Amino acid sequence: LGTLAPAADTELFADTLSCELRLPAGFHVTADPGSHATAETLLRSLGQVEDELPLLVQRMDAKLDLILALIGRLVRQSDTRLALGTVHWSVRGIRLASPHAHPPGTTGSVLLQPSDWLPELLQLPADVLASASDGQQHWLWLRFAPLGTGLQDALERHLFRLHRRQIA
Amino acid sequence: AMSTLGTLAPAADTELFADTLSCELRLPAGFHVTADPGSHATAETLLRSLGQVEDLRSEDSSEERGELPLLVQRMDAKLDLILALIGRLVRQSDTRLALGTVHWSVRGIRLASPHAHPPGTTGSVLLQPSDWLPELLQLPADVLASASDGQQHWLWLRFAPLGTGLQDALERHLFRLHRRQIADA
Amino acid sequence: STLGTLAPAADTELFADTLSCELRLPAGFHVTADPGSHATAETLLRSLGQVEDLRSEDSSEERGELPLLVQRMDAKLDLILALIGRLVRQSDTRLALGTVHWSVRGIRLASPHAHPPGTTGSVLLQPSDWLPELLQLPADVLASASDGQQHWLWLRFAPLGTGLQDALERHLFRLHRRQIAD
Amino acid sequence: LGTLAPAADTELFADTLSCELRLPAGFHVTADPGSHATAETLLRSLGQVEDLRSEDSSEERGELPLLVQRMDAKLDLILALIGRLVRQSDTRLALGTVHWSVRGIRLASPHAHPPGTTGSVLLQPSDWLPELLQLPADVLASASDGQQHWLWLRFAPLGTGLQDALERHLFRLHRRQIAD
Repeated sequence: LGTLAPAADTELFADTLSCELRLPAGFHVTADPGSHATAETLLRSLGQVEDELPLLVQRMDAKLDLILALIGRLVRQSDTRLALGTVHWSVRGIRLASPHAHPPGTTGSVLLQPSDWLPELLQLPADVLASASDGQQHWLWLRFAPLGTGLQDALERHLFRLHRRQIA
Repeated sequence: AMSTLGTLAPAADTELFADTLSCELRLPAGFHVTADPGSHATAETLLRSLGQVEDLRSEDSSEERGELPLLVQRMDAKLDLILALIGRLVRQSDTRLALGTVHWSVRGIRLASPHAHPPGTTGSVLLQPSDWLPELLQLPADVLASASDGQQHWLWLRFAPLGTGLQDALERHLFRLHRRQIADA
Repeated sequence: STLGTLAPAADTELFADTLSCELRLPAGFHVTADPGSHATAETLLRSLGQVEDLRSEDSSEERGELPLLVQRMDAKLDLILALIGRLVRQSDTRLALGTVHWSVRGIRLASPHAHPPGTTGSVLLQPSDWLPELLQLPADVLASASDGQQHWLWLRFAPLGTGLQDALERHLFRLHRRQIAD
Repeated sequence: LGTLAPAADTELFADTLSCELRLPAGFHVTADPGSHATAETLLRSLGQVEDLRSEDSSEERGELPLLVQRMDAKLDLILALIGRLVRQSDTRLALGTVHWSVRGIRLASPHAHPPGTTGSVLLQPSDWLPELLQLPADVLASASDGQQHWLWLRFAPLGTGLQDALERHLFRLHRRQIAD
């Protein structure tokens, strides 16, 4: 129950906020990863819309909400959709389940939906630390490649906020 | 006013429409058993946003060149354009609901349905609130009554609790539609 | 253009004593009971005019305001608008591009089939070439004639209302101005 | 690679910033493309959102009203989402090395074309944005080396604004390149 790859499990979660939650997520092999700016922007933006001025600005915001809602729905109604499941996520890496096992050292990108109303996916380049199967299937232990100052700060804030939300 | 359809399900019609603003109108409406409404906040946001943008204007095209610079008017124009284009995109792929006469209140709705459904059936009422915006309002609901009048199967649906925010937005929406229907009369 | 001699009465009703522009653009008439929306038409026209604006001689960087954040927001809007435009152009049924005669009162355009005077429907046309947004205006056929090659229709827009009418008049005037260049 | 068309390489890259990079690009033989305005809007807008990337991280964190900051966030979300939608059904352009100047571009085409062929150079300027830059161009040289067919496209006059935008874009491209 996690101790089927204790070495990685410790590297990814020891002494750091590690959340256990259900969300669409998966590992995709590729030499073509994503961008840090993009992931940072996505994270901070989700957070900034946490919860006025001249009427024109108030109605501009109403228009924005309508646009986001429409576009949000169009994507969610045609996208492939990632495998929904229980994952263990920290600023260092993620413990999720994938269709097939992978050799440790396999490069790629972890794809996850940080929010469920918004179908925008978070793409984080990562490598496999371990690939042990038993939850009937193959579980992956992915280690994110260095995030950089900004993205890492965003991710910790995201996880911290996500945790308190859950702790209530 | 005074549609005898209520005589098909007296107790249901009373539950949904007695002592509350109940509007009889025509608009794209439907009911589906296999739900997927989303959140109360999405429905609430749609209704409120829709209200802020609709109901004509203050009969003036100015108001912007004053109090506001010009870079912002440009931005507002672009939003109007994007919104219209996104609405155009949607009409391209989405299956539209069929037009029908319905009786709508904050509690539920009475509408015609292709197939009958026994009371107790759970699902979602689908409605296109606007007209210029191809967006659907989905509201989880239960079938209170099901009856026929001879050519159409009628359903009386009671909405699942809407929550403070959405309820408020719907009440405002209904109140608005009402004065407007009476207005252009 | 001598197309007017095919229906003098209709041509006079639509273009006499008012600004009338002869130009090429996608435009069509479709028999329908779609009441369209004055507000939608007015919004499209005024918004279009706002973005078709400036970038004239004070182009490049017409700086006057201050906030840098708002400038970035405006850049984002330009990018969004451009992409959304492309998407719509993917699976949308394009209109027929032909020469037309347009005034605040109605329009003369080519049509697949002729129609009896009094036939009501909607005139559809693409105001700007760089954006796939269409303007819809309820109209009735005044005249219907052929030049031996095509069916020409003279459509009279139903009352536009004060706001839409003003927007359309502004639209046609700028259009006329723009084209009297060189 | 380049001697294949001495005169064409001198006309397009002599005494002017020329960058060597890899990105989706292609030449499409079309009757008439156009719109410098659309091309300039794209480059100028890209640049502004490109600088929004780190470097002081912000001209002023709080600054304007909080409602504004949040509307800006929604914009980021909308752009991302629409970008994702565009990718669901668009056609990617082959990645390739190209030499690009404000005057023209040299790229690898799946076929050759005679000098005078006209159309549009198609480029995807930013990896994060699925938007293509289209610039009317003519072919002034087509030659083949080992395998690939190489084309020398000479942009049709860009006009004051577009030219400025492209020169700025290329300079930023260059500067960022030196930052390896």
